[PDB]
Amino acid sequence: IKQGIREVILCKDQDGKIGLRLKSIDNGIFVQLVQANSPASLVGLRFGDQVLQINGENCAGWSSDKAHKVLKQAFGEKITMTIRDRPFERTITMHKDSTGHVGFIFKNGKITSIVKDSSAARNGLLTEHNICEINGQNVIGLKDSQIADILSTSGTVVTITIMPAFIFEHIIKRMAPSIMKSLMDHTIPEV
Ligand SMILES: CN(C)C(=O)Cn1cccn1
Repeated sequence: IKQGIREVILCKDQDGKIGLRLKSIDNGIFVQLVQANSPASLVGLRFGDQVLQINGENCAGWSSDKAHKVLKQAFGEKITMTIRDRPFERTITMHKDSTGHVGFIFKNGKITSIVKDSSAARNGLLTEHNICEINGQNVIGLKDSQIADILSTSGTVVTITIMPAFIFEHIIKRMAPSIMKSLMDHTIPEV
């Protein structure tokens, strides 16, 4: 979560796709989903990102349907976006015990309990929060077992990006879980 407003240059793929769905929240526009192997994924758009501008047009107060339209109407040699990095999210760092726990319970992405004397307790992890990312990798739409697998398989250090469930549930609505599971980019970023 960066306290900054970066700029990205997109470029439509061969099919006129950039691999993005946007959702209106509280009179801004925010990334609802990012397709793997897309211009959006390569330029490093993330779920949760705020789109402040598109081609120097402010997005204040747009509907979703309009932001999608805007993206169609555009000469895709170069589309230029202004992005505030995941405004609604925060990142916690944790360390595992000898027994390879960080110390919480979660369900459907949502942390539901913190365990006394855990690193999760020491670090102030909160319940009623949807897990968005682990060590920089989006996990949204995965199943809990797979998130466990990423956590079980992560180093001694774990890093989680969380979002308040109320806000999370309001972003993902109007989107069917299988799309989230199949299409939402869940890859380590390329370099
Ligand atoms: C932005 N929306 C809802 C649409 O563009 C729908 N559409 C119909 C034909 C081409 N696009």
